Amino acid sequence: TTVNVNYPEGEVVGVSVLGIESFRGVPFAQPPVGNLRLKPPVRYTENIGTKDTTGIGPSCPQMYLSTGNGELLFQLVGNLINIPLFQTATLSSEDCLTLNIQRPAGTTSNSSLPVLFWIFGGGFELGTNQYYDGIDLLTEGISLGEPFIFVAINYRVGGFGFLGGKEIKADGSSNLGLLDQRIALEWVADNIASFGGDPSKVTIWGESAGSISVFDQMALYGGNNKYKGKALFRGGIMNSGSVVPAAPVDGVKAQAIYDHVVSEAGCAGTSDTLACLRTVDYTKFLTAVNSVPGIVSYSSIALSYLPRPDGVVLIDSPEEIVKNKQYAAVPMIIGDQEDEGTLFAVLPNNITSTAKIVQYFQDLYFYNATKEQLTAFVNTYPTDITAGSPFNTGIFNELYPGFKRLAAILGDMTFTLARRAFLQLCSEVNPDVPSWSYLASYDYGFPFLGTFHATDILQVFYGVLPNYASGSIQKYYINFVTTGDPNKGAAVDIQWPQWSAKKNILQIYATKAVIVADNFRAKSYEYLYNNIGIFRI
Amino acid sequence: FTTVNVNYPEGEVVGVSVLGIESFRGVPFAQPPVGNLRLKPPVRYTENIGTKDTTGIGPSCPQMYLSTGNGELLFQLVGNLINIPLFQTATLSSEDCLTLNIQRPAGTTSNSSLPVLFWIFGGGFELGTNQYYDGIDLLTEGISLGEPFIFVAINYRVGGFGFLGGKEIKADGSSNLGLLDQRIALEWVADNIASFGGDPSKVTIWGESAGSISVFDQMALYGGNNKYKGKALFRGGIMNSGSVVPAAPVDGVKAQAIYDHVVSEAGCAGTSDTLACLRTVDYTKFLTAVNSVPGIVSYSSIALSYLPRPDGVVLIDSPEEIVKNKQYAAVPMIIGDQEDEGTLFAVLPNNITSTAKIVQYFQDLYFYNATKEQLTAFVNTYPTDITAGSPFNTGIFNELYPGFKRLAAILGDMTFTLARRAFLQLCSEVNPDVPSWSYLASYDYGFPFLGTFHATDILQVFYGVLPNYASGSIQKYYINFVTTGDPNKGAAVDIQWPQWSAKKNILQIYATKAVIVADNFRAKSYEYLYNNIGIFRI
Ligand SMILES: CCCCCCCCC(=O)O[C@H](COC(=O)CCCCCC)COP(=O)(O)O
Ligand SMILES: CCCCCCCCC(=O)O[C@H](COC(=O)CCCCCC)COP(=O)(O)O
Ligand SMILES: *[C@@H]1O[C@H](CO)[C@@H](O)[C@H](O)[C@H]1NC(C)=O
Ligand SMILES: *[C@@H]1O[C@H](CO)[C@@H](O)[C@H](O)[C@H]1NC(C)=O
Ligand SMILES: *[C@@H]1O[C@H](CO)[C@@H](O)[C@H](O)[C@H]1NC(C)=O
Repeated sequence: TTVNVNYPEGEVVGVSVLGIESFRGVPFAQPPVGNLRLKPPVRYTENIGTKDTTGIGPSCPQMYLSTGNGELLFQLVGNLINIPLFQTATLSSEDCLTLNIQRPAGTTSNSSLPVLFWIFGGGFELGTNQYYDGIDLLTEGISLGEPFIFVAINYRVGGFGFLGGKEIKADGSSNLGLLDQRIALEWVADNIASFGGDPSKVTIWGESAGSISVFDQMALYGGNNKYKGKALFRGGIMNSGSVVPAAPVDGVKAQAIYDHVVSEAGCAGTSDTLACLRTVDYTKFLTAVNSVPGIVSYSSIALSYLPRPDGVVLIDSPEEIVKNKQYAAVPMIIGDQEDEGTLFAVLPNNITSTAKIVQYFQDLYFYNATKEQLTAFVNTYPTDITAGSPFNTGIFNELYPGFKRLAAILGDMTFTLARRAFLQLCSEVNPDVPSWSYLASYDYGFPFLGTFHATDILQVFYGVLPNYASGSIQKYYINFVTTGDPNKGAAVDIQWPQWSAKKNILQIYATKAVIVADNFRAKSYEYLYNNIGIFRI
Repeated sequence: FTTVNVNYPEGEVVGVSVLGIESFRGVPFAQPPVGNLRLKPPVRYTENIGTKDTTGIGPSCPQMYLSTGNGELLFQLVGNLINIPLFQTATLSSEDCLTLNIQRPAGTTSNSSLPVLFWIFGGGFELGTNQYYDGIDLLTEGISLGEPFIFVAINYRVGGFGFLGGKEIKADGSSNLGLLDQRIALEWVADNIASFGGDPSKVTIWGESAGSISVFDQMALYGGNNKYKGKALFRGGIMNSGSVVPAAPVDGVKAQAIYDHVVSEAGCAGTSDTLACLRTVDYTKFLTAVNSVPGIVSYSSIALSYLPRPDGVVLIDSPEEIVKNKQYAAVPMIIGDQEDEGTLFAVLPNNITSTAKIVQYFQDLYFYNATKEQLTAFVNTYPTDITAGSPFNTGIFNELYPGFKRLAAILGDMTFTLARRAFLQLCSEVNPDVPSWSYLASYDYGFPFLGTFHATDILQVFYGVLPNYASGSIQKYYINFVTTGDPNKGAAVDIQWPQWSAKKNILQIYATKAVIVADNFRAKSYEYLYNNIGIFRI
């Protein structure tokens, strides 16, 4: 059972399964290939005709594992995965600037439904909309009387989306993944009504790197989120990630990354290194950008690829963008999984003392923090086995001596207490703009990892397993997309208090939720807030 | 959704008919080895099991993918997380796993009398199940060649549920349970397969890796007595990657240490009857305990914690001695190897980078009955030149780390590829009139770092991916063999596969062609292994 949409730019053949029409792999910009590799995305000028989108869309090139750093087993797999046969088997190519659109059966151009615009996460190195199907979430929306359009996009990750250095900067080529996101937003503004969505009711939603991207979209161009005189979105939902302090795109880390990629791509000593890169064949290029340290490794959260201030797209370090009121402030929901850091403390298992955590940070994370400052920060975290993450689990879950501590720290600085700082600053500069925040605990007891990073994809995005957490959060979100307030629309079980009222949040278990003070780990949070700037990665 | 019923001597099962093939998955063949029957030989059902729905996916026996107590921390972490009940349930894995799958052409009845291909999965005696070995592709090919058969794929217990050893296990008569599961499935087939349209006098057994070793062990079982109710349980064997595994006894030092470790982790140390105590341990804790020892995915690599070991009754002696003593059921047989058997297993032990280090590694984990002088002599038959090692014939390429291609060559040769030649040689000496055919697979030549590596035949041959000369010729040879007892008789073949003992030639099969070659490569290493086989008892 198929279904045509015609829109200004082309038309589209989707599938209608159990009450849901799905269009997968709708092109939104020109394939960033040859000429257009390592260049900003470009809109389609001419009509692109009729594409069948009853299939499975492509992914952008992935970096699951480094081809040049980390344990040999991982390097081996990292290289094997890059061979054409596998790239082809996974539908991954530079031809990836496509999105998916899912809607309830029978929706028409006449329809004026709210839009839910999803940005996947994968440490800015991997990820794709291929395994983010909005069926369960849209199904709940219909069951609640609050139907919506679901849009899930691809964007360039790894060295295809976030290569930096002085050359990229001058080419105006910084932060391509963000621009892919932005241009996907503008495409939605031009085309989504044809699909029966209200382009004036777009809510952007992301997890991890996608959540950070949500804040970045709010920040883009000094907070100018306007397209043809109208805002590109009206609300934002952030799961695990917001502001990421970061040195400039032409900074030392990014330049070192760029020079290494250029060496591996076989482009050193050439006249235009950046021009040369676009000459290198895919496989060789993929291998070279993937050669740097990857998230699955000792390096962990000290990412090789991430958004960095360029001065136009990302005008400044995100924390300063907030303090200076240079972001589109919109109603927003932000949350964290209770144990965000555990996954990221698994590999750096030789970091087992304050002194070693400090060295680790000075080696890879924070070039503009003194040994003294970092030592102070880490010392706000007890060595006490019981104080670490997974939180509230006693002497248990210590994978290695110092694990729960490191997990606590990595999880707080990057996501959970970072979130509170974000909330605090936003409440100060834009007090009239509402926010709601929550903590997820529905996997309490899960050995070693607890309610760890990305568990929300299962429990919330897919509703597995079906329980109080699944119902409550889904309903809050769908409410928020519909009304711009999680407590408005369908009837809610607990009134979610605005964060700036008392600085309370919802803590959501499998069985129930409760309102609690967002003041845990106060000394750690204090130091981070008062010293946010030294934490630029 | 079309169903088909089969009544047979022990019950009735309902299967599914799909695109010309009928499948019955999860047919019970022995009582569930749970409670008092954990760590006991399997027992046939003594009562009719009634009517069973077998139109879904069957279970697996408990798996050991990764050790819970040894190896890198990431692997221990994952090894532990995999064992939680939620995941065991999601993968349909539990102790109640003695079931098998039967697939046959649509329209087959009890009068069809088709030959039977009986498949034994490989998984290093630590993991594996019939769940992902669906014979649809092979049976489809059989049907298109006018040589239809019944495909039977079994579960058997692995890891500490199937190959736990030590003197307590030995005295209990509970050695080598996983081999007993395969054997009791063969007997179930003898009694029951005619009801499904198969001919029990035409059973060919086939396995890859641990399953291939298991095929030879089935020929070896009970001093070579493969008879049941007066009839042979199989008439042929196909061995992909593995045969004879010289091994110290089930009550030897290695096996006892594993047992003592498991008992202590399971909380049974010091009890009056530790083995009886193990049977009372809760599944999740028992699983964690048996999986606590070193796993194949680690530094220990192919120095396995679990494998068949001589017990004096089921496996009467070390396999090489069984062959020399002519105490195995000698059947027509096909045996092959992937060209680069060792590459996968040399990835993890990447600090083993010199002759001296290879020997220390072997002395420490592998061969307790080999001297340093002997092991050094064996290793010295392998050149240190990058071009000599595995992936073979790839020159200066594929050196994952210095010494890798060499370690890969040694691991693959001693365990699989030259062991195969020694097996063929001994068999031709004591049973000269029993035919054997052998081949080397090179259809993945050029694949980076691993070459035509261990288990690549699961894709190319078992599933026929991708369709090419290799899938075509091997499937046809195997199907001919199942039907006629000779890979060359049945459907016309492109190349006449010579019997091995005639001139000691084998087929070498590439993706697009095959050639006859001499089975005499790496002669010096072979010669040493052959003349000193007993020192390589693992
Ligand atoms: C094959 C994967 C299936 C995962 C099921 C997800 C369950 C999530 C939740 O809804 O269930 C919850 C929690 O599940 C467990 O904490 C383990 C989940 C681990 C998640 C990552 C693997 C139900 O448990 P319960 O509190 O007993 O109701
Ligand atoms: C979805 C991908 C898996 C199918 C692989 C096919 C295997 C056999 C052969 O036909 O393939 C190989 C494919 O390439 C490599 O040599 C081997 C692939 C490695 C697979 C191991 C995971 C056939 O090559 P060709 O001669 O080009 O047909
Ligand atoms: C820990 O291991 C990493 C490699 O994963 C290494 O770079 C670092 O120097 C080591 N640090 C300590 C303190 O052992
Ligand atoms: C080693 O050989 C002896 C006889 O010399 C034998 O009894 C013993 O079982 C062997 N041990 C191993 C490891 O096979
Ligand atoms: C190699 O590494 C393993 C694990 O790190 C270690 O146990 C073993 O002693 C090493 N072997 C050598 C150096 O021969």
